[PDB]
Amino acid sequence: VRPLNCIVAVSQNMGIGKNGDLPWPPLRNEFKYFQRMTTTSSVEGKQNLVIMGRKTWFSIPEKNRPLKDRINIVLSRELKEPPRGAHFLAKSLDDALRLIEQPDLASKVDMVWIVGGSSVYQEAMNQPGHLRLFVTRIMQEFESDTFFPEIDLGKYKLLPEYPGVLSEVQEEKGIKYKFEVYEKKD
Ligand SMILES: NC(=O)C1=CN([C@@H]2O[C@H](COP(=O)(O)OP(=O)(O)OC[C@H]3O[C@@H](n4cnc5c(N)ncnc54)[C@H](OP(=O)(O)O)[C@@H]3O)[C@@H](O)[C@H]2O)C=CC1
Repeated sequence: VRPLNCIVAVSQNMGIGKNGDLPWPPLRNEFKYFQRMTTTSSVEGKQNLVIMGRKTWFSIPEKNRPLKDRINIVLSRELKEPPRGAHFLAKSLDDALRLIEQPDLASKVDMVWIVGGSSVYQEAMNQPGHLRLFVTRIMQEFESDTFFPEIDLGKYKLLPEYPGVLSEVQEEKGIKYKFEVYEKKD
């Protein structure tokens, strides 16, 4: 609940979005990794938490909202009530992070995951303190509207391994990809 974990999939040209959806066709195996990582808490009786922007929330198929077995927080400056299905609404990343640390939620929340979109990764990456980036490198170029912020290797250490994360190149529908974990301490 203290370290912030961002999870994203990025094309070779650092693309993450096109026209409000993903630049590539659905990678269901990639999705399963996102589901496993964001859902699997380290403690029985606690759930992980996902924070996402308003556009990303509404870009999730309604039949798949909220993201199951995670506490879902949506960021929005204009909505006044949480979207239907969402557990909480926050008007700022700071508000959301302050909320998560409340004692009311201590025996309820384990890991915190930022899950999109562009604008939220940007602001999460502006935070001081402990950040992880779970980055799926999609090993191909795709036409993109939006881009993941630069990953400064002076700031983020590329971990050689991470528990529960396989390092081999994967392939789905002719599209190769691999899982990486970066960490910025303090
Ligand atoms: N490649 C990947 O792994 C992923 C890609 N995506 C992609 O992300 C792209 C879109 O990103 P983006 O346009 O930034 O949309 P977002 O999903 O981040 O939604 C943006 C909205 O979130 C709210 N918001 C953002 N930051 C803050 C904050 N600091 N405090 C309070 N509210 C905030 C605002 O809502 P409001 O306007 O209501 O005030 C803002 O307009 C899409 O292409 C989508 O496909 C999404 C998830 C994962």
